[PDB]
Amino acid sequence: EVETFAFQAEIAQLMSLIINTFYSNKEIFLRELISNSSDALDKIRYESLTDPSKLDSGKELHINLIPNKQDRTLTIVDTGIGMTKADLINNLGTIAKSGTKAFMEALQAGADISMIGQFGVGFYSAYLVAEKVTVITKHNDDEQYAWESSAGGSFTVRTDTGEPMGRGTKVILHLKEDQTEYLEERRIKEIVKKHSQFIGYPITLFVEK
Ligand SMILES: CN1CCN(S(=O)(=O)c2ccccc2-c2ccc3nc(N)nc(C(=O)N4Cc5ccccc5C4)c3c2)CC1
Repeated sequence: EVETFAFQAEIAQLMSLIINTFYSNKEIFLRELISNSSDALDKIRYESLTDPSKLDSGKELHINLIPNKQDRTLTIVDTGIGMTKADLINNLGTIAKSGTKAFMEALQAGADISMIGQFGVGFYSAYLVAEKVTVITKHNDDEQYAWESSAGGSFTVRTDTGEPMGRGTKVILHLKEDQTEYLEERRIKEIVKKHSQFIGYPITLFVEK
């Protein structure tokens, strides 16, 4: 049902440094997940040019940001390309490996954490604000999958037999107790305007009631 896997040692190291380093500019995680979402949105927009059948699983290309005070989650939804089980288990780790090691070196050298994006590993910035990250994803040529990790060296991958999303990805951030500021409407807006005002898809913030 659920499979557990170790992260690439370097991604594990990176994650450990994200959690155990005193860094007050935690807001960067949102620019990174939106930029990832945008990248994944570009991929499907492009694949669809060659083959328009790739939008049968959803024609709209957008990012939604959903804060939820009750569950204390900030969910970043996108209708991008989404991930295969292969991407979740093998590809993502392998493609992050070199960027992770460069980032590790940059940090020891003196580089700021905000620099993580430039090494293609901005996703793991989620762990500055999240105690657990749950990613639901669905790619046209694969089933829906739930990827979950609270760091500590491992992640789990399972078929998500919940509500089907069509195509795309939800990164569900189980925010730390001290990091609920990212659930505030005015705060999400501030970060989006300041960091990623140049994303070529509509970013809708869902107002909680
Ligand atoms: C810098 N990144 C370069 C690569 N991509 S990509 O081109 O889309 C891509 C190319 C190959 C294989 C897959 C993807 C792909 C597709 C859709 C994606 N959608 C979202 N929302 N996020 C990501 C993402 O980067 N991560 C990182 C990560 C790490 C652990 C667990 C989960 C995740 C999710 C996505 C990645 C995203 C931008």
